[PDB]
Amino acid sequence: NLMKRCTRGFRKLGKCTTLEEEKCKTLYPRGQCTCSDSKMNTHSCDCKSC
Repeated sequence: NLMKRCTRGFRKLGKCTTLEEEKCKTLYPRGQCTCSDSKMNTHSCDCKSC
């Protein structure tokens, strides 16, 4: 278990943008993966606590 594929090096954009949530979904077949952002214009995935 553990270690999935959270982000492909942190490179998503558009405040939890669709293309971002899609990046994590279409590319990563996880159950705990999705769109994750802090408070900027760029964010990434969080399928794995990284």
